[PDB]
Amino acid sequence: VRDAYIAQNYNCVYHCARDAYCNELCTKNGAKSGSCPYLGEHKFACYCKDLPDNVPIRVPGKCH
Ligand SMILES: [Cl-]
Repeated sequence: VRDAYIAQNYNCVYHCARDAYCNELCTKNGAKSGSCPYLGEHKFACYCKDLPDNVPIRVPGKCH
């Protein structure tokens, strides 16, 4: 388990404005919770806590 910015194809984050959207997204993917931090390694993106190891996450590289 780990905390991280969840990703969609291909190596892209889920952009957001509200924590509620991210919490729903993260928990539906097996995480404990989720939020929409404004600043961070990836701005305005969903951040999940206690996410299952098999869920795709954002890694170094360009979203495509
Ligand atoms: Cl996903």
